[PDB]
Amino acid sequence: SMRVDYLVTEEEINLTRGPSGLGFNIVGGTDQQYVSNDSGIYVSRIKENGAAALDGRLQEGDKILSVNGQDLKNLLHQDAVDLFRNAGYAVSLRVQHRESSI
Ligand code: NA
Repeated sequence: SMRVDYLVTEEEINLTRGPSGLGFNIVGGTDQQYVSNDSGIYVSRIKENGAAALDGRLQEGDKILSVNGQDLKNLLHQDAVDLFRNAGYAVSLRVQHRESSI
């Protein structure tokens, strides 16, 4: 049973909220099909000195698959925003790091 990937492209990241939030910006959603050829919620910016920045693992361009196990597929942009806001202090993200079609 493989529990170690040759290439680590997907990752679970456990963040804790700071005073300014989780410390990243998102784009995407079912109402933002123009953003990507692979619809979902993406990290557009890691905020300088914020929670996500200090933690080190989240990257700009990450696709966030789920928050606390809740799939972000099928969500409007605003519905994703509300989810993050509703997630409490500790937040578990499952992400797919950037992968480019050539
Ligand atoms: Na940050």
